[PDB]
Amino acid sequence: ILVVNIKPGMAFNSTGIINNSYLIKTCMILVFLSSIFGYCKEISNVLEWIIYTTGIIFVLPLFVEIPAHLQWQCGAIAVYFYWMNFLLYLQRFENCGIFIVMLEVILKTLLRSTVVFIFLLLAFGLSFYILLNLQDPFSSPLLSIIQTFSMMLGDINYRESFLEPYLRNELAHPVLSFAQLVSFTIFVPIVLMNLLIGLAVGDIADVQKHASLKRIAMQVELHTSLEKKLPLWFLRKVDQKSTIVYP
Amino acid sequence: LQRFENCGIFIVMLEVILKTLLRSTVVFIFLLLAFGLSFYILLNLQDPFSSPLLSIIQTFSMMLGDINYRESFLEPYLRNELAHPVLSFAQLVSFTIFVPIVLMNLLIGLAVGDI
Ligand SMILES: COc1ccc(OC)c(NC(=O)c2nnn(Cc3ccc(Br)cc3F)c2N)c1
Ligand SMILES: COc1ccc(OC)c(NC(=O)c2nnn(Cc3ccc(Br)cc3F)c2N)c1
Repeated sequence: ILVVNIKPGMAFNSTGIINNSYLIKTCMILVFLSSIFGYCKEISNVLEWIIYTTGIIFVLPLFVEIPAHLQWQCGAIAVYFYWMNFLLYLQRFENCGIFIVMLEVILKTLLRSTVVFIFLLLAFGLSFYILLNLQDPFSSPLLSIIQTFSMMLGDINYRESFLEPYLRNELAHPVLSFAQLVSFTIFVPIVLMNLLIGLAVGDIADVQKHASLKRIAMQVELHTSLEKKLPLWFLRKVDQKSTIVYP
Repeated sequence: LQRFENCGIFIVMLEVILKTLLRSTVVFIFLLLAFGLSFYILLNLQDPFSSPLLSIIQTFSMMLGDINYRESFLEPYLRNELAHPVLSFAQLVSFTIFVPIVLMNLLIGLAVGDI
């Protein structure tokens, strides 16, 4: 609410938006209380530290004036992680938890895999930094590595960065540059991406092998962790020994 | 067409994969809302992200791997028009790892598995 009712990058206070006062004051108070409650109640454990520590600084103006850049740099981080870490609450519903298990299993697999394939992209990134140096997408080695990482999705920019330069004699190394473009297209948009589809299809088919057990295992582990934590008199008040159904 | 011998199985497969994506969408609407509200801050002064609903549609269109990288990150950066330059690029690699690569391959995983 405190995002979508304020233009990003404008400073704000309870006293208003610098060019909704009750809304802004109450949403800031709720975020500040939710942050301090968070610290009291305190990768799941890491995300909660990021949200509370950063969610303070987005709402810090109510007490200490902070540059509008920090107010909304912290806000960009906090708002992102608030919704990402909401997925870890959705694991506690039967119709959501299996998808979020599949999403964590494929993420872990890609994060284990990318220690190898950073060097695969570093080779092409340092290579196109030489071959294409006089072009803005590749002006610097880090920009060239990001450009190569963007090309993994199959958007090569082939007409804008090879052929249009070549038909103007702007490519310093013309035959070597095309020869590297065909071999990049083979290794990265085809071979690496199909290896990640191969892993992802293989591993999700193994989660789906017991998914129907895994739902119920997650439910019993949820309920039993609550049954360990709730007070014994409450379980005795709440737990009837039998129930009727009327189909 | 479901009542013809040589059509009905494809429409049964269309039904199974559509239901599977719709059951998954309740979880992944919050995955795109994270990036959509994030890029609404990081790239607010660009027309694709002028409003939070436009930024969520833009992120949804980016799932197909058309990131608009030169048009919305690099060409602005080489003119100093990015308010948060380091944080904005760092979120662009993260979006690609979590949405065009992971989320789309998770759907190919489900789709292959069900057919
Ligand atoms: C593990 O590494 C392996 C494994 C199997 C391999 O062979 C298929 C290779 N070789 C190549 O990838 C390669 N061979 N030729 N080219 C063309 C070329 C190279 C440098 C420049 Br600059 C411009 C060019 F046109 C390549 N990209 C490497
Ligand atoms: C379920 O949620 C999970 C599960 C596993 C996770 O990590 C392995 C995470 N973490 C991230 O996605 C993340 N961590 N760092 N960054 C970089 C970054 C963040 C915000 C901004 Br704004 C700019 C940035 F560069 C991310 N995108 C969340």
